[PDB]
Order: sequence, then C-alpha cells, then structure tokens
Amino acid sequence: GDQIDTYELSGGARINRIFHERFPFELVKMEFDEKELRREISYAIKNIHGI
Amino acid sequence: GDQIDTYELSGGARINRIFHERFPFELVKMEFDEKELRREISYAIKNIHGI
Repeated sequence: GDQIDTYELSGGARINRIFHERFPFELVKMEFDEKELRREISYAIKNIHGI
Repeated sequence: GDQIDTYELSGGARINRIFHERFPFELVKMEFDEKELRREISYAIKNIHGI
C-alpha cells in the first residue's frame, strides 16, 4: 500500500525482522568448558578403542 | 556402539589393556647375580670339555 508511517517502525513487518536478526545472539550466549571437553574427549577416545 | 562413558574408564575394555601394557614390568622385576653367573659359566666350560 501507499500509506507508510514515517515516524515509527511499521510494527510486525520490521519488528519480526528485527527478531529474525536478533536470534543470532540467542545462538551465541552459551559457554564452553575447554577442560571438561578435553577430559571427556580423552576418556571417549580411550573407551572407544576398548581392548 | 554410540554409548560412551566419558567420565570413567570403560572397565575391562581398557583395564585389560592396561594389564597387557603392565605385564612388561613383571618380566623386568627379576634380579641377576653377575658373580654367580660368571662362576657357573667358568665351571660349565671346564666341565663340558671333560678330559
């Protein structure tokens, strides 16, 4: 349409697109324990080879 | 299988492998009496030649 609000954001049309460009942060707020990963990998390797 | 215990050793699968890589010490914990060997060798040589 030709009725455009030039003061605010249009609402869902651009708020939902901001959510879609915000979601990449929720995928990044998570920690990694380097030492626990290395210990678990070492034990996993030794156990997988078995005997 | 895909079920790997990453905290402990898997048990027999790797404990038996530690026994198999431990056994080389039981083959090494034994003494040699250099002087008794040399005396015995000397007598063995003299006795083997007989007369």
